[PDB]
Parts: sequence; C-alpha cells; structure tokens
Amino acid sequence: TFKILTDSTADLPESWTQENDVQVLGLTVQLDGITYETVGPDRLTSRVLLEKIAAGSKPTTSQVNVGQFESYFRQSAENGQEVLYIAFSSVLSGTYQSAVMARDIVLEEYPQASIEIVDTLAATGGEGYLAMLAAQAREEGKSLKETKELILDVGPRLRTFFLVDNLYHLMRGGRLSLVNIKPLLWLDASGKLVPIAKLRGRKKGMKEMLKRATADVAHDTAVVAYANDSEAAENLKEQLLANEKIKNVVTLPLGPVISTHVGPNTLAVFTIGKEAR
Ligand SMILES: CCCCCCCCCCCCCCCC(=O)O
Repeated sequence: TFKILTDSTADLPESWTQENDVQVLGLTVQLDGITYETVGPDRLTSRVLLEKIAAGSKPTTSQVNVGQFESYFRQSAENGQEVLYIAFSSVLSGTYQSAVMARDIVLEEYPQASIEIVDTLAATGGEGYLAMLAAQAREEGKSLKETKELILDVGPRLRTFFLVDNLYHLMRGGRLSLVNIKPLLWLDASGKLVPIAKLRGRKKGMKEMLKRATADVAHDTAVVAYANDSEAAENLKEQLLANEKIKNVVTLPLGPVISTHVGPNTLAVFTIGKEAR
C-alpha cells in the first residue's frame, strides 16, 4: 500500500532499494566546479570522491530541492497512493524542510492525500536502517500511521558512534598532540554532532566505539558503515556478532554526500538501545 521514499544520505545499496520498492531522491555534490548526481547511472561514487579529496579537492554538498519532492509527492497523490518519507536529519540539511514545503504545495492540490514525513535525526546507515525497518513494517501489513509511529519510537533509541581521522572535513562542511588521535563522535538527542572521546590510534578508536555501541542493545541487529576500509568494517562486524544480543550485522559503504563531510577512513556503528539516547 503506502510508498516509501528516502534520500541518498541514507546510503542504501541500489540493489536493496530496487528489490524493496523504496525510492530515493538524490542530494548533489559540488566537486571542482561540477554538480554531480548521487543517484542513478551517473551518480558520483565515494571511491571517486575520496580519491579527489586525497589530491586536495574540497567538495561541498547540496540538499534535495523542493521541486524534487513536489514531483514525487504529486505523482503519488495523483495516483491515489499514500507516502512515507524517511528523511535525513533536519539538523544536518534543509532537505527535510524542503520536503515539508513540497508537501504543503501538494496538499493544496490534493487535500485528502496522505504524506508523512519522519525527521529521523539520523544519517547514513542509521537512517538507512530506519527505512529498512519501515520497509519491514510495510511487509507485515502495518499502516502508514503505524509505520510512522514505529519509526518515531525507534529513532530516538538509535545510537550512532563514528570514528574519524580528524575534524577537518566535519568543520569544513559546517555541521560541527593530535598525531594518531582518532576522534570518536555521536549524535546527541537533538541530532547534534558531539565528540565523546579521542583515541590514540585506530585500534583503540574501534574498541571504544564497539564498547559504547554495545553498552545498550535492545535489538538483534547492528549496522557498520565505512568510508574506505571494508576489511576494518569486517573486523567490526565479527566483534559485534560475538555479542549474544547481536544476531545480524548490516554493512554499508558511506555514500559521497556523507563522505564529503566526515572524510576518509571513517568507521561507524549503529545500534538500538532499550531507552531513548
Ligand atoms: C559515519 C558518519 C555518521 C554520520 C553522522 C553524521 C555525520 C555528519 C555528516 C554531515 C552530512 C551533512 C550533509 C549535508 C547535505 C546538504 O548539503 O544539505
């Protein structure tokens, strides 16, 4: 019944969205004078992005435009279809607010139409997992309202711990001895980015991230994301799966919009606690 829409910052694999009937509106990357798509056959990849960033290219990102949500929303209302939009955190992008404005314009044309927008206060794998729980609820025949309620319950309980090389691109992007120091960050209850530890070295950074992620597990699945290093993510995966509470691990490469902000060698772990973080 209801359609599920998300955005390219949820970092869902194309194969998953195709097979799961989830649509994705692309944010853009501005990279050395050109605007790249982040969805479609011509989408910019993180591998290409990070390569350019290593040679000194300072790429910036842009929100989804009101027009994109307009078209999608209007097409759905025209077709008698309900819509759930699992949205990239409102505190990191004006994407959510543009969708809200687009919904306003469409409800003018289609006053009885059904369009729910969830401000996940999330990012990348976290956001993606929320969409995955939303596609699972849809399978189980939950309504749009019930699915909205599920995501609004789960979202505040999602933990996001992420380990970076430094704060350079994070501070450069506007959303935020140091030799061999790996900062560890999280998203607080407001969805704000907040350093919580500075580890001497990647092995310690990972250990700490694993410890914090596994402090409070109330759900059998964890998510690991990585910028560059797929073997490092595998090591996180194995460790996670060694918790009796963790039965599954979803592993997702970071997409280029997120990668533009966090930088290379980023690792992240997403888990769901019993209570709201
Ligand atoms: C693995 C990293 C975890 C992600 C948690 C948040 C990381 C900060 C990323 C900021 C992304 C901001 C993208 C802004 C898009 C836009 O231009 O509107």
